[PDB]
Amino acid sequence: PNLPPGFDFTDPAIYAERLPVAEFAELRSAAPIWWNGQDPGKGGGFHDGGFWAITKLNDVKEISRHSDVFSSYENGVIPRFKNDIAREDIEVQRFVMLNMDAPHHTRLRKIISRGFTPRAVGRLHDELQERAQKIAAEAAAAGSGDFVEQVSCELPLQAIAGLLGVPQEDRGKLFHWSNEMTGNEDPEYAHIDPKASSAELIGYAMKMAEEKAKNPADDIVTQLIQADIDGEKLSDDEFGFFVVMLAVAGNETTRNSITQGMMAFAEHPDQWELYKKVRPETAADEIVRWATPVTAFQRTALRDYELSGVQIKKGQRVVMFYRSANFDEEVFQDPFTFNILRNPNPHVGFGGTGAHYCIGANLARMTINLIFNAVADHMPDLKPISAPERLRSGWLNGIKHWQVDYT
Ligand code: HEM
Repeated sequence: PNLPPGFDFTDPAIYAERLPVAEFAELRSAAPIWWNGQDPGKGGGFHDGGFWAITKLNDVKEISRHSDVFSSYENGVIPRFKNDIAREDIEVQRFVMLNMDAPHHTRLRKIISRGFTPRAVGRLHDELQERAQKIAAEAAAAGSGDFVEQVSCELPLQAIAGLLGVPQEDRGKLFHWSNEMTGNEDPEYAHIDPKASSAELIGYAMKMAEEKAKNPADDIVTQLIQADIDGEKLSDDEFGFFVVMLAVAGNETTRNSITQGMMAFAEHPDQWELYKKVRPETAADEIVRWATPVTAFQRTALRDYELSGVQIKKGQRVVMFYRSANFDEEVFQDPFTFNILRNPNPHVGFGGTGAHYCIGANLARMTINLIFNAVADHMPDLKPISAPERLRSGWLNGIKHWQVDYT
């Protein structure tokens, strides 16, 4: 393929400036599964010499489905850390469900599903609606400011807090910890210590579990820590690792969908007009497809496997570029058209279907629909003041800041 020498699709230096859309498109055309070699010292924590770049949606689906072969546990699913991260700090990720394989994953996911039933998520609708409206009214009253801080940031965190029944008086500290827990190599956050924030949140969560045991109530936390028919339940530490996971799975992901959804609307005025008029809930999936907040997650081959004619060898990493897959010309009609009515919309923003498919997908969609209804209600004529500031990360597609005029 026509790419520069030394080009690495996980290079945070790229994402600090842009999404490598042309480069992904080149791979889908010329080399849809392509060895992305990595130079000595430049492995983002992985010292294996590179990985297979996976760029087509059907290949992402196949990997995701064949979790018996393609492991989350072996190397974790984050494909890029600081180049000099200790192996121990990669392996500690195995304490959360995202980086577990069956049978351990299977047990935990069955327990955790208690928190993500249609009924459980539905119970959050009304409070998240009220919150969304307030957030939007407060931003409008400010006149202008940072859209990320004023509009995108709070609702995802309030969704997590509502799900867990976190007391109001505890939400400030919970949000502070949660906003420091996703690693990046952005100079703006170089002083932050994810390890400390994570240890604090796990302490808080474990205390919550021990209290809920003594004082059972009708809520999600009680359901998680009380034995089901099979005696299955989260132990306190497992509850702690569940909360830590949510702090990093359900926070910057939804936040970035909201910011980039609004960026797409700013760029596509006809779609924004249509949105304001009919408020189509299909908008949430097109926003997730367009935003692809997780650019890539990886897996490791536990055995040799032939994927679309390419021999993947035992021990090798495959990196699923959801950002490429979501613009796959073979799956979508006019992928580079932003169409809030797209239906069906079989995007892989929430992963390929399979064992690890995003458990929060419907919570995320509801969050997105509620905040954009609020933005429509309170700031229908908002316009950007300056360009978004992107996050320096090799796997998260983030917007740090974006100045907008709500009037
Ligand atoms: C637009 C926002 C979101 C995006 C783009 C997103 C994306 C993803 C992706 C790509 C995965 C991995 C899927 C796979 O490997 O097949 C995932 C897993 C997960 N997500 Fe989401 N997510 C979002 C919102 C949320 C929310 C709001 C929550 C809960 C509050 C959540 C909780 C989880 C959890 C717990 C997992 C791990 C599931 C497992 O390993 O079994 N996510 N998400």
